[PDB]
Amino acid sequence: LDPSGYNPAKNNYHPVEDACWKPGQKVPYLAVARTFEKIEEVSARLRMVETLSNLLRSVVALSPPDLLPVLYLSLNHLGPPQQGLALGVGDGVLLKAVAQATGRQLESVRAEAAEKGDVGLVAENSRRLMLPPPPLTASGVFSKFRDIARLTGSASTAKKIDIIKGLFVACRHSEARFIARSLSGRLRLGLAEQSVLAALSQAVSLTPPGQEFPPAMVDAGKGKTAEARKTWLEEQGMILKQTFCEVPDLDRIIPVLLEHGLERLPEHCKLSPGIPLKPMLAHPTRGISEVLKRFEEAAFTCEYKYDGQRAQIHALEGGEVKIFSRNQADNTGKYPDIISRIPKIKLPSVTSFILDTEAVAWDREKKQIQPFQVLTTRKRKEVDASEIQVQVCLYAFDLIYLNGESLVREPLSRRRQLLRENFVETEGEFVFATSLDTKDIEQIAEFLEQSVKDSCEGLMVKTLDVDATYEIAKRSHNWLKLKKDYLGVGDTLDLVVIGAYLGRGKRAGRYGGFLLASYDEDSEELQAICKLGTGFSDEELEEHHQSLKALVLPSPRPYVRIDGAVIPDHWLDPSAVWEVKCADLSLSPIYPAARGLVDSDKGISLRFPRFIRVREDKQPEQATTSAQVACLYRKQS
DNA sequence: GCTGATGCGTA
DNA sequence: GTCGGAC
DNA sequence: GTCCGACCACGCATCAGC
Repeated sequence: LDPSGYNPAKNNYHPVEDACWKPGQKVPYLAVARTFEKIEEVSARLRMVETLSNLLRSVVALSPPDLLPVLYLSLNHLGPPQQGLALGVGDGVLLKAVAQATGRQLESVRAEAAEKGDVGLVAENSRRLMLPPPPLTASGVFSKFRDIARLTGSASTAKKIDIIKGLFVACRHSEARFIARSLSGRLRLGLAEQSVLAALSQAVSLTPPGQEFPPAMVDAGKGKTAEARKTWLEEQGMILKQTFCEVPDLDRIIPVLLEHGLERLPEHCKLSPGIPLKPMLAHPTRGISEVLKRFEEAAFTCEYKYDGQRAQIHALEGGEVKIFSRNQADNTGKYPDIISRIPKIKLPSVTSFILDTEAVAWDREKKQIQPFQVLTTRKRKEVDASEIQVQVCLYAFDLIYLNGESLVREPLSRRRQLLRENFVETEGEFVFATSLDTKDIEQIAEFLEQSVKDSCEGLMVKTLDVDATYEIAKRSHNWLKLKKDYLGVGDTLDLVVIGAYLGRGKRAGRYGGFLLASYDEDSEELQAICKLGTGFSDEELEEHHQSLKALVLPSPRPYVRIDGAVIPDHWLDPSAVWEVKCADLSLSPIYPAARGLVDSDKGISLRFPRFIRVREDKQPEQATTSAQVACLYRKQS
């Protein structure tokens, strides 16, 4: 019963006979590290989910109290999202911790990190007393995380490091690697919230919980054919997934799960205001072409695409209001002005609601929307409604809860109707999305032109009646986003490659990204405008490594200016011209491209740049000019 | 008390 | 946001 | 088509080091 050889990958896995801790005992972390180890070793999701489910099966069998930590460890989360825990541990610290844990120089082990592309294997390969401290447990290592996440104030980083040295010198075998990876936030397991859910639902279904030990019922799949066992699990699979969608808070599910069992969960775990839900999202479309096929025979509506923050507004019985972002973080304290205007936006009939809206930066003096970059300069922290400098206008466009009742399983027509009926527009505080419902291949295209005129990113397009319900389990991108840059219309740039960046794991070794530049005629310089790491195939990314290998330089050219950009690992004789696409342009505090052209102190950078195509026809001389770029940014009114 | 390095969470 | 890998 | 882990600018909050 040694865990150094534990194996949930095994075949005909017996939850008890194959475990590596006697029952009731605390689950070793090495089990987890092993599980993780056997997961990282295949690449097929369907294997990975069973191998996790094996660990879970045992955990449910022997040590039920450790189920929650084990799941949180596998998610690399610290707890429910709306509590806002955060490690506050970076690569910088994590390293200091490793260096102190082993001996070497900070820049020594730092070097080992940036050319292995992963701290986890810097951690463990490095050689911690004559005594091995007693071995790490999953409950403990979880609770050492939260301990790191609670420390704050002066000299908090010291204490943070100090716990990490502990964990490390107590690590055996591969633990020091997955511990290092979790704390760096890049667990990069291969399975996420979805698969962990798949594995958990397989595990309680295979090895049902609450059994008096030893459990009579170990594999509850035995009496079934393959076809039977498979669509059985998928069924239970969808029980857990959907229920979690409505209530995505493990600390409340896992108890209930354990007591009344999986199939009865959806009657104790009701969608309720006060718990942040993951919002519904969409999918791009090439144009009003791809529209009429995905939607086919179903009336749709058309809504403005708003360049703001999605905010999801919860209203309990008894007046407590809380406001949540799309990541389920609590944003209430961030928005006191909206907590105050609540009574002015509901009919006093309304006792409880959940609203799907989009907070946009709004100018009062001129009655017009300001772009997202302005909005981002709100204070996050505990505000006082007095000192708001950047007003915000809410754009409500759906309804999930109304007076005790969940509207999830009901069509958008209905959902919009009740929203139109119980809530009240007040211009530049709270309105409905500017809309149209219509099907004409032309008047739609006229409405987009008018939206993008209004300082909006494009058009949302939502089915009114067919499939137009909200349930984000069976799908979670079920409307369509008609942009302008998804279209031949989208305005690209041709920019110059002036350096390269070494990659991180899954791209460590090869070039991970590039720093690009625009040509400034007046000073004759190349000014770095942004970095680029998105959207070349692995093969194209070596086409580049082989066509830039000749051009590596030890020093920048003198006519290249990057200001406070990240220094490339490999500077590059300036030769390669790529076609780059971006959503919008922005006023950069660190990029010199076109500085002074549009603002006394800030050049311009690209939000969300992706690489499209190389341009062999263009020399660095014919790329986009900083003059042209300044003109581009202005064209965003 | 301030500043630079950076973690985190908006896009 | 949108990407490619690998199923 | 789905899931996963990447990539990016930017600004507020936080803390070590001065």
